[PDB]
Amino acid sequence: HWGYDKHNGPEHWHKDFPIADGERQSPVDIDTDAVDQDPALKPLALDYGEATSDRMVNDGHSFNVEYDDSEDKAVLKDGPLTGTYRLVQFHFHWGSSDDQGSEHTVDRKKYAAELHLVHWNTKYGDFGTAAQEPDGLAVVGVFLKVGDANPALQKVLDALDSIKTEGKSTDFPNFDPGSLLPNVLDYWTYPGSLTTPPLLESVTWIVLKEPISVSSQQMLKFRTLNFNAEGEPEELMLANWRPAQPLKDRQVRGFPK
Ligand SMILES: [Zn+2]
Repeated sequence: HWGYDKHNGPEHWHKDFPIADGERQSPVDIDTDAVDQDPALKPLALDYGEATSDRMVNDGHSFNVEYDDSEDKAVLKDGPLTGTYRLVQFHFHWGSSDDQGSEHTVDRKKYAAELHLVHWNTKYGDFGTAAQEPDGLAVVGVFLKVGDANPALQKVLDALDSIKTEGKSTDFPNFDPGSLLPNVLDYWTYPGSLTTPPLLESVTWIVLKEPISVSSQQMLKFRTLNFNAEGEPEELMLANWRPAQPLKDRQVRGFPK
C-alpha cells in the first residue's frame, strides 16, 4: 500500500499508479506572474447552509470529515464550473514543521497546511462514478497560514483524540464547512487530479487566494495522528503532502483576475 514514507512516498507512486506522470497532475506551483484573466470565469458560489456532517474518519493517509451527499444540501456552483457539485468530504494535508505542508504553493511559498473540500458533479450518479471523468470532481483548496488560533478549526481538532489510529471513526454532527472558508473567495483555477493515489485526472482545481489561520499550537495536534492501525507499530502522521508537480501544457486562470 502507498504512503508518504521514504519507501512508499510520492516519489514511488508512479510504479503502482503510472498516471502520476500524467499530463494534468496535482498539486502545482501557482506562479502569479503567469496567471491569466478570463472573462468567462464567474464568482464562486458556495451553498453550504443545509450541510449535514456525518462523521470523522482516519483512513491511514489523512483524516476526512464526511458529509451527506444524497441531495443538494451542500453544493458548489459557478466559479469555473458548469452544473452543480455536491460536497462529499473535506480533508487536510500538512507537514512536519510550520514552514511546510501545503500541496499547492504560490510563487514557491509554502503554507503550514491545506484544506481540500471535495465535490462531485451531479451529472454523474455518485462520487465514484464522477471521479472517473475529467469533468467529475471539483476541489476547493484553502491554505492554512500560521498565526491566530482558529476556533472553527479547533472543533475539528478537538475530535482527533477519538480517531488517533487508522480505521477509527467518530460521530461529528453539525459542522458547517463554510466556517473553514476565508471571507474573500477570489481563486485560481486549473485542470488537475487527486493528490493521492489513484491520482485520477478528473479534478477542476479551485485554490482560494486568501488563507485561513491556524496557530502553531493547533498545528501540533495534526502531527499527533497515527498512520498506523491500533496494535501496529507507531508511525506519526508528521507529513502527508505531495510536492508540486509540473504544470506542463496547462494555464492557471485567476478570478477576479
Ligand atoms: Zn487532498
